[PDB]
Amino acid sequence: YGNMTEDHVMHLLQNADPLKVYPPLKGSFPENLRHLKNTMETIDWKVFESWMHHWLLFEMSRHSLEQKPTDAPPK
Amino acid sequence: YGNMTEDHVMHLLQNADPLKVYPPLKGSFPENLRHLKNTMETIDWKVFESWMHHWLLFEMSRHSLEQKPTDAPPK
Amino acid sequence: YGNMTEDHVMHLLQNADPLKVYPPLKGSFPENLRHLKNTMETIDWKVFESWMHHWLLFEMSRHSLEQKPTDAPPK
Repeated sequence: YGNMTEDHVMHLLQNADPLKVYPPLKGSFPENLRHLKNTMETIDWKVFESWMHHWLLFEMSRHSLEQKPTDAPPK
Repeated sequence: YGNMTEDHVMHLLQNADPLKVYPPLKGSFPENLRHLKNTMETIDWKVFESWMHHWLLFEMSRHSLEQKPTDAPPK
Repeated sequence: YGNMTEDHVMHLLQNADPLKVYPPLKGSFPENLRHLKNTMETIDWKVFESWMHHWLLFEMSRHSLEQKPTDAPPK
């Protein structure tokens, strides 16, 4: 679905909750994450980290592509 | 990984919890979201909104592609 | 953004929290999920399932592509 969704998802969050913020993470993703962490609510970061962790598992669990080979035959 | 995952993720949610639902969001994404919100548990929506917010940060923080230029030289 | 993000997101989780783990879900996604579930904290799984459920809604709500046709005319 490409993008054009964060502004539509952000707005869906900017109207459902007046406390939803998305600070400009202009740094890099590891800065943008530590910034959201060092900036957003530590607890929203707690949850965001868990969101990234779930995001991580999911992608890992659903990474059927990357699969190491093994031993087909017995000997 | 394309799609073919929501039915496999939905099933992973339809078996782990008998209270997991995914109402037909036939409207548009902003209707589908307000529907999940106006339909799903406000608290599941609270969490979903936070999920969209985390989903949003992540994508924003990890959006190394979109980067505004600046001033390389001092003068 | 392709991938090269789970290791950067995992690290963002491996430094923010010393209890963040991502067990090798070498099985399939439905095994990797039931493994994270049967392995990770049931409560982290509770949240991960909710993360997959939110991940699911979002993708479904934002699936403007898949749209069944209807009746344009009245008769």
